[PDB]
Amino acid sequence: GQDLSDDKIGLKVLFKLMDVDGDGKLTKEEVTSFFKKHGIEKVAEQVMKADANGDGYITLEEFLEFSL
Ligand SMILES: [Ca+2]
Ligand SMILES: [Ca+2]
Repeated sequence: GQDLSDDKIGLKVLFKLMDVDGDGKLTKEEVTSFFKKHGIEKVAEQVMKADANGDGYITLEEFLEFSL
């Protein structure tokens, strides 16, 4: 009876999992470690150019915005 999690349940899980600090937001450094798994460095320019708020970190929302 419990409503499952949006099809993006996987993305949300991984993101949160990478955030052992349970802050709900990943920092530039974190974004590099997560993407590092692919060996892609472009993630740095993408996360820096995607940060319109210059907060230096991305929350669940942002993480879901960077997937395509
Ligand atoms: Ca984090
Ligand atoms: Ca941001």
